Amino acid sequence: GFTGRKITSQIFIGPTYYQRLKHMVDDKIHSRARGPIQILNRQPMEGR
DNA sequence: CAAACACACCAAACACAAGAGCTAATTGACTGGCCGTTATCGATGTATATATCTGACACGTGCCTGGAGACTAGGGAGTAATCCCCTTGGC
Repeated sequence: GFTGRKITSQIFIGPTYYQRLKHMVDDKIHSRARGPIQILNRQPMEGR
């Protein structure tokens, strides 16, 4: 794609049926900096 | 015979079962006794609405008193003539 030179090996390309799972990235990314604390033991909370 | 320890067996518990990471949803106490507030039922009225009886005013009927009508009886009031007493009038 970049230079326009043929690829020495012959790639294997064709139609094929692909799915998409629900595991998006934005639903898993998480971070913390001195968030809310628990009431029993004064430690950070659990769960995104 | 009684006491020491050892062994095999039976009976009784302890603690562990990798690192974690994300998401969802089921549970949101309940009869009863009792006090405290408040809603309701009840009496004890006084105020207002209506019914009965009494009093004053009004229209109407009435009993009673006095007044009025037609008719009568018979005599009181009243013309027409007369006398002559007496008054007005006179010198």
